[PDB]
Formats: sequence, structure tokens, C-alpha cells
Amino acid sequence: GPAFPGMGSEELRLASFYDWPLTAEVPPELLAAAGFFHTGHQDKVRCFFCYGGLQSWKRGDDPWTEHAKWFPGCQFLLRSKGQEYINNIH
Ligand SMILES: CN[C@@H](C)C(=O)N[C@H](C(=O)N1CC[C@H]2CC[C@H](NC(=O)c3cccc4ccccc34)[C@H]21)C(C)(C)C
Ligand SMILES: [Zn+2]
Repeated sequence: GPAFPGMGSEELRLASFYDWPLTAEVPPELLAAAGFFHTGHQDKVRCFFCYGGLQSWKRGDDPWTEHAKWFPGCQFLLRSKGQEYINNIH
């Protein structure tokens, strides 16, 4: 099961980005879709399922790509994107 079931909703995750500092650079919509919510501190985000945290986002970073790069064992990532996608990033 998810590490943090309470952030399993994409809409709740999107709502968490109300004070996101990088709107143009790394869209909240893409982050939320990729399982991430904003912790509220700097640009630190975390996946509701694997609880993997990421920060220091660069402009044009792709949330799904970063998810697979750093947390390839995440089952939310697997269910959403499939194994071929994860394999191709690694
Ligand atoms: C350039 N793209 C970004 C998304 C990226 O690759 N981020 C990386 C990144 O955040 N991580 C790589 C794998 C993990 C391990 C440590 C990094 N996580 C963190 O530093 C972190 C993220 C979110 C909340 C946190 C709260 C308290 C401490 C740390 C922390 C994360 C980077 C190491 C900072 C470069
Ligand atoms: Zn995850």
C-alpha cells in the first residue's frame, strides 16, 4: 500500500502546490500527476506512494522521469507508467 494514503488523490496533491516557487519551470500539474505533493519547504516534494523526496528542481525537469530515475521501485510509478518506461530511463 501507499506510504501516505492521504495524498493518494491527484487533486489534493495539486492543491498542495498553492505556494510552489517554480510554476513555469516545473509545473505543479505535472508534479501532482506524477504522484508528488509539495512539502511546503523550498522546492521539496514527495511521492505519496514510495515517500521518496526530491528537491533542487531544474527548469524543464520532467517529474515522471525524475520519479523513475531516483525511485524505480515505486509501485505507483509502475502502475501509472509501466515497466518499459522505467527500464528506458535506466
Ligand atoms: C535535478 N533534478 C532534481 C529533481 C534532482 O535530481 N534532485 C535530487 C534529489 O532531490 N534527490 C536524489 C535522490 C533523493 C535523495 C536525496 C534527495 N532528497 C532530498 O534532499 C529531500 C527531498 C525532499 C524533502 C527532503 C526533506 C529533508 C531532507 C531531504 C529532502 C533526493 C538531487 C540529489 C538534489 C539532485
Ligand atoms: Zn513514488
